[PDB]
Amino acid sequence: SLLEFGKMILEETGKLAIPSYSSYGCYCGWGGKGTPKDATDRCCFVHDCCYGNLPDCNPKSDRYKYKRVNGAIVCEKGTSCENRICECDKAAAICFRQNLNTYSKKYMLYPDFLCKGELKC
Ligand SMILES: CC(=O)Nc1ccc(O)cc1
Repeated sequence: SLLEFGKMILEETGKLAIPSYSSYGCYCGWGGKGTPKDATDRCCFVHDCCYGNLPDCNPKSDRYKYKRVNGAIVCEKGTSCENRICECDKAAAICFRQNLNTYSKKYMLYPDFLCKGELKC
């Protein structure tokens, strides 16, 4: 669910999901198109593609369980959807951590006309 993705992100990066990652670039937050602006935005793009592989799952509202084995994120067993949603979110959180160095404030609240492009998952 969206509440635990928020908490996973905070734990990984030290930044609050809202607003750091809810209006970033073209795909972080609320995103539908264009070319991802930078690495962090590519993380959001991949995250969206990952959810897109689960048409009969409800990522925003379905809750999963996970634990931290010394920093490593371990998804605990639940329903097939919960397991797969959890793996999508874990990947995104790690992707965010990996690209914190290039995170840029100029992409926050990024305008929708500047999202130009095409890209396939
Ligand atoms: C803050 C937060 O949970 N953001 C978020 C979650 C899922 C998604 O596909 C894009 C963004």
